[PDB]
Amino acid sequence: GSSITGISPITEYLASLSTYNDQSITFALEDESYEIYVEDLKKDEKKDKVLLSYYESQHPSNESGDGVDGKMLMVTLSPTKDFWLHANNKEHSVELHKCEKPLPDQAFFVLHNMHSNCVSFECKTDPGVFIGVKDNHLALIKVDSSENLCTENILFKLSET
Repeated sequence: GSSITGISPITEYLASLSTYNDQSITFALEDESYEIYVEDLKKDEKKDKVLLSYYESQHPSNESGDGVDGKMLMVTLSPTKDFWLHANNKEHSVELHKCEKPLPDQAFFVLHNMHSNCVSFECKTDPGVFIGVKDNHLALIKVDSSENLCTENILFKLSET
């Protein structure tokens, strides 16, 4: 009856999101405001790191799914404590929100490989949508798996410091 809840975390580590344009995503947290903007890098300066975690989805056999030996690995990004990255379809943008322990489908983002070390975050509840820097902040970039392969804005980089 359910295949979303009841899972377990694979691995957790710190990693800052960096655009393919050699830029890092700055998460400014005010008294109660949430401002996000991408800043350009120059030297090896330890910027804001986001707590990323991996999650594996288990599909039922002999019923529905028909896997091909390669379950999609989801990922959760948390630059703060209880506030996680949630994809708001309202304005097609990602905002930090504090929800209960049972994280919704809008929390787990299916990670996908793009380049040698580049990665992209895909929406599990809304396939076809990938996280990415829109104008100058994080937003939901609607990109296809072929009709739009040339998209540097949807290219993320992880730094293991």
